[PDB]
Amino acid sequence: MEIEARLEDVRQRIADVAEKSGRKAADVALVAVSKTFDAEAIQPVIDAGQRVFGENRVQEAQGKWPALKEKTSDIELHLIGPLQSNKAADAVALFDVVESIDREKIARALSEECARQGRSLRFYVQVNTGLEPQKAGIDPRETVAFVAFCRDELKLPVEGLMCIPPAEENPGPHFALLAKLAGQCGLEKLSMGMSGDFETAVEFGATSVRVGSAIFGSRAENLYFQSH
Ligand SMILES: [Pr+3]
Repeated sequence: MEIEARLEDVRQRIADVAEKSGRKAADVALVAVSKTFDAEAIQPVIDAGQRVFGENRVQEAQGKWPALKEKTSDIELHLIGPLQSNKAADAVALFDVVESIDREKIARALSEECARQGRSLRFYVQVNTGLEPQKAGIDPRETVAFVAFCRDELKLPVEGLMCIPPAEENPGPHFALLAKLAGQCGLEKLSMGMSGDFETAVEFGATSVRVGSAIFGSRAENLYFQSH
């Protein structure tokens, strides 16, 4: 019963900040990040009512989600980690949403595979909001132009923008910049806010937050839970 309690608390926390910010809890999607957790640990979350999940790696996802999806028909799986061009095919075959379009090469790859597989997924363009040399993502200054490229030239539908700000600084400006860019791109969806800042993210307009440990517990905790 720990999972149900944790999930309800997360949803309640989302609702509290949403309402405080003048928004509806319904406006914020909760993506349960299941990275590092096996199918056995994930099922309890699905049983608790969760349908939207996120995985950082295609390979890890391939090993556990197929069985989970044939068991539960309405799963919405998001790829929230970097994608190598040689895994694009596998990703298009398994995921419903790919939030990591961080460069031209992968946008093209995703575009061709959707075509080759007769599929139409949902996509987010990842922005390197702080322009950190060590981080992936489109330059904020080239984002508007990049989204036009995806939508017009690659005929790749783009749902919104996504970011993962540097952990050692205030998320505020990063979220605010992403919101601004989204408006300039004519996009209404924003994937920002993770484990330690999803509440602040909602305050800046986040429409989708990625929460992992708060739902599953840490690796140690979760396994402790699944003893009885
Ligand atoms: Pr309850």
